[PDB]
Amino acid sequence: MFTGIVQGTAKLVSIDEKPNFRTHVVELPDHMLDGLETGASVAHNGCCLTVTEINGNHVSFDLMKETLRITNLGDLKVGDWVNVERAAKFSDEIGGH
Amino acid sequence: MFTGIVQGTAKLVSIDEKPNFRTHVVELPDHMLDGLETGASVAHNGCCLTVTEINGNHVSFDLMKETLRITNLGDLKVGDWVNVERAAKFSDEIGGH
Ligand SMILES: Cc1cc2nc3c(=O)[nH]c(=O)nc-3n(C[C@H](O)[C@H](O)[C@H](O)CO)c2cc1C
Ligand SMILES: Cc1cc2nc3c(=O)[nH]c(=O)nc-3n(C[C@H](O)[C@H](O)[C@H](O)CO)c2cc1C
Repeated sequence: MFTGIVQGTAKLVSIDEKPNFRTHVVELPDHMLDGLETGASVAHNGCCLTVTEINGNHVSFDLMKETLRITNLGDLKVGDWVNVERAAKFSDEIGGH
Repeated sequence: MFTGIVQGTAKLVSIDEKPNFRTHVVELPDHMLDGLETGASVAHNGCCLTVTEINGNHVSFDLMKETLRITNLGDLKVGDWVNVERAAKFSDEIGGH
C-alpha cells in the first residue's frame, strides 16, 4: 500500500547552511503548528527528516549535502511551500483498525 | 513506520499542459528504466501519481492543477530531478521492499 498523501504544507522561509550539515526551515501552517515538535520526523512530500529546531511557527530540519544531491531534497527553494506530514520515531501500535 | 526513502531519482525534461489535466514527464535513470511501465504509480519524493505515458526512458505522469496547488507538486520545474519510487496498485501480499 502507499498514499503519499500529506497532512498539510510548509512554507520555506529560511535556509541555514552549516559546513557540517545543511539546515532548512519552513513556516508551519495553522493545522501543522499543533502537535509537531523538535526531534520529530517531518516528511517533505514524503522525504523523512528530523526537526533540528523550531523557530516559533517555523521549523528547521537537518539535511546532509550529499543526501541532498542523492535525494531530491536539494530542489527546495525559499519562498516555495512543501507537502509536509508528521512522522513518529516509534509508536505503541496496539492495532486498532 | 515510514521511511520516505526513494529507489532512485528522475529528471524533469518536459511539461505537458492540458486544459483538462496537467502532465509532467521525467527522464528515468538506468536503475528506474527497468520494471516501470505506464499506469504504474510513481511517487515523486513520496507524492503518488500514475504514468499517463512513457516516452522511451522518459515518463509523463498526470497531475490535477488544483491538486498541484493543494500538493507541493506544482513546485516541480524542468531541468531539475525528482526522488522517484515505484508503487503498485495492488499486490498479492505486500511483496514489495
Ligand atoms: C527514518 C529516516 C529519517 C531520515 N532523515 C533524514 C534527514 O533528517 N535528513 C536527510 O538529509 N536525510 C534523511 N533520511 C534519508 C536517509 O537517512 C539517507 O540520507 C538517504 O536514504 C540516502 O542519502 C532519513 C531516512 C530515514 C529512513
Ligand atoms: C493512490 C493515489 C494516487 C494518486 N495519484 C495522483 C496523481 O496521479 N496525480 C495527482 O495530482 N494526485 C494524485 N493523488 C493525490 C490525491 O488523489 C489527491 O489529488 C490529493 O490527495 C488531494 O488533492 C493520488 C493519491 C493517491 C492516494
